[PDB]
Amino acid sequence: QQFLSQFYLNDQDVYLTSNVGGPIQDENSLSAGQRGATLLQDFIFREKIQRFDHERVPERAVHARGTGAHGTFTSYGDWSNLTAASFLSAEGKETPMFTRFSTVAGSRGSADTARDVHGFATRFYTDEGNFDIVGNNIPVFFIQDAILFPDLIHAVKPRGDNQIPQAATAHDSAWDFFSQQPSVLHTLLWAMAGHGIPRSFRHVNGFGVHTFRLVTDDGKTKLVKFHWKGLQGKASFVWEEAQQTAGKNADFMRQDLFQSIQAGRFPEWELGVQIMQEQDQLKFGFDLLDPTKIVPEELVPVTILGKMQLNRNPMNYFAETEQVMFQPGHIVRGVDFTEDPLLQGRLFSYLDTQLNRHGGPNFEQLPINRPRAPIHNNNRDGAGQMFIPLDPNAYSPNTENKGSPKQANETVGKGFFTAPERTASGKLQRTLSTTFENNWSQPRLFWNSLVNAQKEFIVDAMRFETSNVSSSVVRDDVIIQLNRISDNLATRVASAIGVEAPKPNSSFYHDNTTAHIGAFGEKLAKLDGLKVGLLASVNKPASIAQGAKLQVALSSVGVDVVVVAERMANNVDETYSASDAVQFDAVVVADGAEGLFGADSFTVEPSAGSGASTLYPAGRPLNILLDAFRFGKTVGALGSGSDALESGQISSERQGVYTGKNAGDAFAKDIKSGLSTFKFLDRFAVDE
Amino acid sequence: QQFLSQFYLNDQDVYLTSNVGGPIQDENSLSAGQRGATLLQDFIFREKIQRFDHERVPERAVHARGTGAHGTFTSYGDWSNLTAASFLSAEGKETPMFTRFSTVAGSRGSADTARDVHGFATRFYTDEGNFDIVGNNIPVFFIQDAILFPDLIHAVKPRGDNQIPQAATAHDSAWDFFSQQPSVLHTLLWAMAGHGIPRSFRHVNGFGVHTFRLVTDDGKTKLVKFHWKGLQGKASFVWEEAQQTAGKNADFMRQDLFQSIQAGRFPEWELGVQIMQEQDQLKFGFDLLDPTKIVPEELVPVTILGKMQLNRNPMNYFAETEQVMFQPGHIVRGVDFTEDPLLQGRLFSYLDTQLNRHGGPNFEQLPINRPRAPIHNNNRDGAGQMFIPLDPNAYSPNTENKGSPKQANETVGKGFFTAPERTASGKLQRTLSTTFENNWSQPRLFWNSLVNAQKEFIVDAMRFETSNVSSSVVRDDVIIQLNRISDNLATRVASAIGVEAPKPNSSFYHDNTTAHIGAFGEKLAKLDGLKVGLLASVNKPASIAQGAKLQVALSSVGVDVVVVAERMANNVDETYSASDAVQFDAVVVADGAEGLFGADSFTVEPSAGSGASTLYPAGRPLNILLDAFRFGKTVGALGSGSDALESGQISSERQGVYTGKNAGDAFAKDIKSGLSTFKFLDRFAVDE
Amino acid sequence: LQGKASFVWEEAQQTAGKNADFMRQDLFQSIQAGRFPEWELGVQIMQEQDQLKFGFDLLDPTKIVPEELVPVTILGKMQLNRNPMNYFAETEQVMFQPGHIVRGVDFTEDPLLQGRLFSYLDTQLNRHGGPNFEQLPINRPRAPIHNNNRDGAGQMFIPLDPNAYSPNTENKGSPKQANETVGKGFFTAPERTASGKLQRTLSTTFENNWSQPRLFWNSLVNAQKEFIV
Ligand code: HDD
Ligand code: HDD
Ligand SMILES: *[C@@H]1O[C@H](CO)[C@@H](O)[C@H](O)[C@H]1NC(C)=O
Ligand SMILES: *[C@@H]1O[C@H](CO)[C@@H](O)[C@H](O)[C@H]1NC(C)=O
Ligand SMILES: *[C@@H]1O[C@H](CO)[C@@H](O)[C@H](O)[C@H]1NC(C)=O
Ligand SMILES: *[C@@H]1O[C@H](CO)[C@@H](O)[C@H](O)[C@H]1NC(C)=O
Ligand SMILES: *[C@@H]1O[C@H](CO)[C@@H](O)[C@H](O)[C@H]1NC(C)=O
Ligand SMILES: *[C@@H]1O[C@H](CO)[C@@H](O)[C@H](O)[C@H]1NC(C)=O
Ligand SMILES: [Ca+2]
Ligand SMILES: [Ca+2]
Ligand SMILES: [Ca+2]
Ligand SMILES: [Ca+2]
Ligand SMILES: [Ca+2]
Ligand SMILES: [Ca+2]
Ligand SMILES: [Ca+2]
Repeated sequence: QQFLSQFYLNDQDVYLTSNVGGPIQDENSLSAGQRGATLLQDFIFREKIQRFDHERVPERAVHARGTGAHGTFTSYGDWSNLTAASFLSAEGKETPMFTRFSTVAGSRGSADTARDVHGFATRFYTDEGNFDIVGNNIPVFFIQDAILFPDLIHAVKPRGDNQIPQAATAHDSAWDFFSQQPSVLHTLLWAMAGHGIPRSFRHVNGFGVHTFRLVTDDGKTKLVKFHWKGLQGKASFVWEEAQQTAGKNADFMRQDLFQSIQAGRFPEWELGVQIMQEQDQLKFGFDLLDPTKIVPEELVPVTILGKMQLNRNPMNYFAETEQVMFQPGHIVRGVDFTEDPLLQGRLFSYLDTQLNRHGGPNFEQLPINRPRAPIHNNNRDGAGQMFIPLDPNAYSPNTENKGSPKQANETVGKGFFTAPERTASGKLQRTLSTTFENNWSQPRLFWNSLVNAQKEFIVDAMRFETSNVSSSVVRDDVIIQLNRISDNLATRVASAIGVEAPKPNSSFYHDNTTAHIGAFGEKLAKLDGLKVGLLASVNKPASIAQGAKLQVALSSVGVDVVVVAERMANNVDETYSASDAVQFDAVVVADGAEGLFGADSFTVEPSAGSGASTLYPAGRPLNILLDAFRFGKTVGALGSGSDALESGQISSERQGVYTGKNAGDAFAKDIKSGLSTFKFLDRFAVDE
Repeated sequence: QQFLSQFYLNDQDVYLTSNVGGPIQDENSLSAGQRGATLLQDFIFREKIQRFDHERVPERAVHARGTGAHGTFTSYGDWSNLTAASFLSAEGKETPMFTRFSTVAGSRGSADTARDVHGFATRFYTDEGNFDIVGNNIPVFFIQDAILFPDLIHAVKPRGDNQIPQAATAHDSAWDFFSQQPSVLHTLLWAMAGHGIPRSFRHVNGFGVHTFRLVTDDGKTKLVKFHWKGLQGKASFVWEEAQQTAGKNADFMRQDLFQSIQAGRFPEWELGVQIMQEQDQLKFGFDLLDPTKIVPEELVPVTILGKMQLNRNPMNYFAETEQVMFQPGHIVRGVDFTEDPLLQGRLFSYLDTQLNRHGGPNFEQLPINRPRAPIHNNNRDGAGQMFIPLDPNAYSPNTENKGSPKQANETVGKGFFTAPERTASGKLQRTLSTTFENNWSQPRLFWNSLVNAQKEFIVDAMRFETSNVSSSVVRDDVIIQLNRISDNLATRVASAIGVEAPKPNSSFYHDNTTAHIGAFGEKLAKLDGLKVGLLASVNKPASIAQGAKLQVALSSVGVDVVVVAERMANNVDETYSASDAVQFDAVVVADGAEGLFGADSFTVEPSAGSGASTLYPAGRPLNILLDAFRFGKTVGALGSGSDALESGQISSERQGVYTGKNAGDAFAKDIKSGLSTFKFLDRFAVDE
Repeated sequence: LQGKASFVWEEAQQTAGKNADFMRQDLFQSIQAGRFPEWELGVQIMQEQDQLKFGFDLLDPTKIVPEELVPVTILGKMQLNRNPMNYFAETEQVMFQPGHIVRGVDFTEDPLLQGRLFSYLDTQLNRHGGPNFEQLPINRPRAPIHNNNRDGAGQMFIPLDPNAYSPNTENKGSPKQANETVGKGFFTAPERTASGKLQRTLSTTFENNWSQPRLFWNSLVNAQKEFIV
């Protein structure tokens, strides 16, 4: 914060000024008399409204919806035998970071919990330049050449005529593109699985996707995949739950991150690489240059390099988060590119697109984009030039400035250098590499590797999405492509959408698996920032008191207890009116609250003598309980609170339903076990 | 579609070209060899990606989320004794229009069904220039001077540090502003009523808000308020239903408008004016220049001038809807401004802000912004100059171009002119007019005029919103202000939010009313575009066949029947998985579908012998039925389908619950009655 | 076709003081008077195998090919015959690019040409302030435009196809791909090849900076040698 603080404007206990330091008032326009017309000479009015009129900048062309935080990276070692990268040169070396997380398709103001691929962009402000890894929460991408990006994005984004639907692939054009371009199938399966709808940005992993090169000072190279291994654990929603969240809290994930950092529950990821040789490019049975392929961890383990912690929220969202401009071209000595055609073309786009966002060429001068290293070059001028270059002779080679700035290369001045043994060979061509042609084996690998419930979630997602596809041609084409992955997958989807069950095509069928690839099936490592909703009643103060008692039992694992009641009273956090199942990771009915959960509460006539509350909609408490159960959450009841379970026809013998006499350690232990499991998969039907 | 068709690009059965007409292919980057790096000389790659990189423009600073349609205005008379405006000069005279509807606060991907004021912007492409009325669905606005706009908007928009919450006033800053600036109270009550959450853009009225002047050729004036009286009827949601819609269909209102127009169900509004004299400005006990005040129709009736019909969807949303640039400064001869300080400052803002959106001065040259009248002036150059001016002598007065273009004024060339008797008098000042100081009497008028259920909806909205306000100071200030409107209102809100009930402050209390001002209490005029969801089962084909039978009986009133079943089969429109109560204005259980509605369906363990379906989430059918009932919708059941009502504990004795033996005329009659009532308000509890 | 004519320095200076617009005036007036200036387009035609055999590199833009070695073959004639109606709209806004290339022409590996291709597409964003500069009247083609490019500030067209992607079935596979064999598409010369290490180097073939300057010097009349001096 030492660096960014020089740009801070503090407006505590001060008089209002114009942008040029003249004290002003800004509450009334200058008029000709009491009820007269506004005067043109009112410069106070015009400066204020002009700033307002011009507040907005274009949203990012993709990843418009996102949030950011500051953090710090610590290297676990001296990695100089692997890479010349300065930030990895010493055990314990620390580097400031900024990270932005995002969805892909939706505009500004679209819901956090849309089903989508998610961005995971991390900047290291190194002493040898800014280094950005611009990644995703899924290790593979839809397409194999950057030139196809506008096609993919035009297909996924809303229709050109009416701009429907927002932040959704559940329309004809998306599935038309997916079925015409089978390279998309691997990423599609990841997005239709739990990875498309994570619980929070703290509960995902990150991936660089592309194979990169690491390069030593003497020019030796390794090929690597970058991994950000999350230390909280993977947690994901089911679709109906993600939808309800979009309606109740569009800001769910950004709120989760902000609040976690404010509470000192700093999320962490370890940076890892799968280290491979130049000679490994084809020998695994797929091309390392193909961004639709993973390298299974069974073939190449992840070597951990260091740890990122996110530990500070922005002071001003627009200045920091909205204006941060990442680029894969922000590369440092010790890293180099590969010939992955998706990566290759990305390099062009991120430099060009900042001209759109910033409106001029000097976007690297924005505080959030500036390096924490000296800038010395002969670049000059441009709109919004915030520096004053002292050298009036901005050219090389020069004698007029005694030959400075001096050229830096492999051997002098620690210059960037392209890996010296990289070579080109062959005819100039516009072709799809013959090595890129297997679009189906890895999707099948992913499919095989999932627990039954997550296979069902993929099926259910595809049934939902393709039932919204009007074109019979598209529906049929989708089933043909899915069938090349798995005849089981294809048949299960086909049955919902009026397409005839296809015959097996066994070309790519196999039974191989890779470990723990799904979003479901593992317990959480940390419970930090999960929320238990305690459903209480102001009419029974003892029910409210159970909140504090449960909180004390759960405070050591970083879980918050939220007390919900009919109205704000002492020790009540939220009202039933303002509450929903989707706000909580677990729901517990307090002792004495059971009267609010009558089985007839949904439909009873709210007549005068009926006693029904106006403080919340009919059936709200029971709705929260039943939604929590149906969505697969931990459900509990204390004392006579268990009568509410009876009202909702929820049997306590079911997994992830817990009862206890009072909020003691025994009950808290059960709740922690439930929260660790996170979602109880036995509440979801699976195809027979 | 004569005029705009000159700008159409038709891409049917053609070869791909660059932007300069060279045929190209665009599916593979040019590489050095099969697996080589991408070449800089690939201009095809770069032109394609550059267009993509620059697709986005800044969203509108307010009303970013909106939708548009083309239409036509027809004058009902020769209004030349009232105004010189050409578009009103003859009975039957027709004028093309473009109209955009919007919310205010949310960014461009935010949900249609957020609670907000709504925009209602209408352009007339008249034969004497573009004339825009840039209005709202509410006749009063929050603030009394345009200089306060950035304050209001910064307060209602998301927090500066974290950009939370999206498209919502349910946070501290918004209520801080409302309570510090009591002028906001009138609009606040409208927005907290049904008018904040309308069913569609077809079911709202429009208002110009400000007093304007109409001016005849000889300089005589009247003061007017503009009205757009909707011919469909007012229909609005309840809050819990609006939230659910935001999660299921962010595009609900834009989809409704698009589909209605495609179906030939063209929505209509009548343009009306309240006609007043210059001498009436202060006569009614408030100032006509005060945009927080209505003129009750009991005092001045609405004179109907003509009719707008929306009858054509855009061909390309971005080109037409996103790029349309409305301005109150688009005024024509026969109309003039008033000294309303809100209107006065607006004029500056709309000219200035288009420079942000368009990136340059020539925004009036965009096809959607072009006039349908001649352009002849000495304006020149600017980025994006799409014309070639033949006159090289662009100044007045001139002899070099023989004195052309010639000045047009009141008496020659039909020039615009300011109303000739307008005067200024008094000291230049930055003050609040003493005539603007009553912030409370009219909110009380509005409050008095609502049906009991809508009073409750306001209370429930304020309870919801202010329970999300953390500051005790803000919560208390809110109650103090509400108490000056009505002690009943203030007391009912205070009880939910932990504020002591205030004692009456009767300064502005009164019992006056104005008729039909609420969103609730009147039957719909037309049922066009309303939807009946028929819940059927593929296992009982006769259930599905009831759809066609019900449809034939409802066709004549423009109501669609949507057949919902477990899977896509013949005559099935959508699946249970893809369905929700919020999609339908009425829900009917078909004869033979009753087996899907088991009372234990929410919580039953999906064992093999339970025979639970994987085709939809647990309890989906019953959930649709129960939600429909709780939200106040028409519910129905045919034959044995009535068993489903019993499972859901819905008594057929309740209003808006209809049973029928079969899908005949007798049943359609009941459904028509239910749909015209639209919402059954006896299902909502009211404070005693 | 008019012939070469040049000033002496002291004369060029005096002209700058008396008429800053001398050359633009000359052109405008000549066209107005119907004295249309003309140039013949010619090419020196060489083989792929000729790249190094003349004693310098054809990829080196600091070298001429003397007409004694390769004659100029005349292809056609340009005549300039109409002044703009509005200087700003036409002349100021015209945005040239070497990347405006057509089927039948291709690039070479001249590193000056190679990098130019980037600059002229990028720099129009500065001048026009947005991506739709090819829509200015002076920049529009006299051929149909059909593609899936969309939006951008200053979008002057209304694309009717709401499905702007390839491959598609929703628009029946149109616009269709054009290449060497179908639809008269642009194509890169098919026998061009790449070989060698990726590198940031000055080609060893580019190293003679002095022989051709001497050729030029030798070839001038005495007075023009003096003018250089
Ligand atoms: C050639 C087009 C192209 C392609 C093929 C990709 N991207 Fe990209 N991406 C852009 C073009 C782009 C962009 C248009 O340049 C954006 C929009 C805003 C920006 O700064 O860059 C961007 C933004 C963007 C962001 C948001 C950065 C932020 O938070 O501000 C992320 C996380 C990614 N991309 C990630 C990826 C991944 C992991 C890719 C495949 C492995 C990928 N993109 C392929
Ligand atoms: C001085 C600032 C200011 C104030 C006091 C107002 N507006 Fe405004 N409004 C703008 C400044 C603005 C703007 C920033 O200029 C916008 C954003 C985009 C644009 O074209 O104008 C705009 C947009 C905008 C739109 C959207 C037009 C469209 O669909 O593109 C509507 C419907 C309104 N306004 C309506 C109103 C009403 C009914 C007002 C009060 C009676 C009002 N505004 C006061
Ligand atoms: C690098 O490799 C050398 C030789 O294998 C080894 O002795 C040295 O310890 C390594 N350096 C580090 C920092 O690991
Ligand atoms: C780097 O620059 C130095 C000094 O100018 C030069 O001698 C050397 O050849 C360069 N090194 C490499 C590896 O290109
Ligand atoms: C698994 O993968 C290996 C290596 O590619 C392959 O040889 C083997 O046949 C596969 N086995 C199965 C179970 O299909
Ligand atoms: C306008 O009023 C004049 C004078 O009273 C009269 O000629 C006529 O009735 C009116 N004309 C129109 C346009 O109705
Ligand atoms: C309008 O212009 C005409 C022609 O110059 C002039 O005679 C007349 O007085 C002008 N002013 C008004 C107010 O009509
Ligand atoms: C051009 O496209 C056609 C039709 O798609 C294809 O068959 C052919 O291989 C392509 N021609 C060349 C020379 O690449
Ligand atoms: Ca290729
Ligand atoms: Ca629900
Ligand atoms: Ca249990
Ligand atoms: Ca004033
Ligand atoms: Ca009834
Ligand atoms: Ca600009
Ligand atoms: Ca070189």
